Parts: sequence; C-alpha cells; structure tokens
Amino acid sequence: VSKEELFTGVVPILVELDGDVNGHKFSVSGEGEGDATYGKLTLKFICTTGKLPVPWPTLVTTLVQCFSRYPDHMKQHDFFKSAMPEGYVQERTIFFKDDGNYKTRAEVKFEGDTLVNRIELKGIDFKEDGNILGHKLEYNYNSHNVYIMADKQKNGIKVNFKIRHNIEDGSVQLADHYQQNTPIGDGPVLLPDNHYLSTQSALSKDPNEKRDHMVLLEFVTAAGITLGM
Ligand code: NA
Ligand code: NA
Ligand SMILES: [Zn+2]
Ligand SMILES: [Zn+2]
Repeated sequence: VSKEELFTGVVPILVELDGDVNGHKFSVSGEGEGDATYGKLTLKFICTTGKLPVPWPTLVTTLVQCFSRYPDHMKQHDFFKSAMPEGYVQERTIFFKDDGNYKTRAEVKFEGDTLVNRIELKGIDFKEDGNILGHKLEYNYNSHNVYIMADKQKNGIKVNFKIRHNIEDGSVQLADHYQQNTPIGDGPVLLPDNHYLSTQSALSKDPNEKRDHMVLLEFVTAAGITLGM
C-alpha cells in the first residue's frame, strides 16, 4: 500500500498555479526536484503574469508533502506516497488573521517520471493596506509542525497548522491552515495514526533572474509516533 519505490532517487517536479486574490489574477510556474529519502525539495517559481500581487511567502504552503522523509518505523503512515501514482486532491482554507483567506484545490500526481502539482487558488476579503496586499511581509520563512490525522469519515487525511509570517515592523502575521487530502484512485491508501511533519523552508533569489520569482529549499521529516504503536 506504501509507494516508497516511486520515490527512489531524485524526482523532477513541476508546479502550476492559477490564482485570483481580490480580483487580482495571476499565474505561477515552478520546476525543480525532490529527494524523499533525504526529505529535501529544491524549486524555483516564476510569476508568469508580471509582479505577483501577493507576497511570495504567502504562497509557500500552496506551491508536495509526498517528498517528506518518513522514518524507518513510520512507513505505514505515509498517506501522500500511498496515493501515487494516481495522486491526491489537496484542498485548504487559510485564514490570515485580521485579513482575508485563501481557498485552494490542487491535484498532485505522477505524470511519468515527473511529480506534478496543479493548483487553483481563490483569495477574498483582503484589506488593500493590510500586510498581504500591502506587501509588508519579510522575504523569509520559519519552521513549523504540520499535524496530520486520518479522516474519520472518508479515506483521506485532515491536516492543520499555523504559519508565522514575520512583518517589516517586527510583528507577526498568522495564517491558520486547514487542509484535507483525498485520493484520486480508488485503491487502498495508508490512513495514518496522528503525527506531524517537521517543516523548514528557506527562500532566496537567483541574482541572474529578472522575472518575479522565488527560489525555495525545504527539508521535511515526519515524526511523533512511537515504534510499533
Ligand atoms: Na504496492
Ligand atoms: Na489591489
Ligand atoms: Zn525508528
Ligand atoms: Zn498505530
């Protein structure tokens, strides 16, 4: 039921996102590679419609948890890989405290040797001069724990966590994330015991790139379950 064999080695990744936030329409493409044995991602994203209308860090969680490293004793809890190659739908609602929300739907699946994440994002209720549309977020990311449980009603998982976005005046903008994942295929999947992913992300710029872009490295390992339990 585990699909670890698809994830051997380095796997190319493609990402495509169409988004509309307070009627500002935009698109983002990304390409890179993942190594689930190490739990590491490297990707570069470009805004193909001009300047991104929201800050890049707000799109990090939207823009492939199947590349998480699952420990030796936790292979029976890896839902994300178990749903491949047909893949899973990942839906979120993200509430930015004192501001608007994003709602997202994505399909993550293999197209051949490439892992692809295809996303629609709709943003509503943002303040024109808030931290988001105001572009008051620093260009950086912090470490978070992403809590995963099995869905008690359907074949799938329920996931929640709270992202801290640091603001240029020293304050912090919180983004509460609520997430569900369901398989696309009707094959068996792994429905995990409660656990979490320890997430770290670092953002940078390619000094030669003139398009609006984001270079992103991530390291993710699952944790939280006692051997054999
Ligand atoms: Na199998
Ligand atoms: Na605007
Ligand atoms: Zn172990
Ligand atoms: Zn158990």
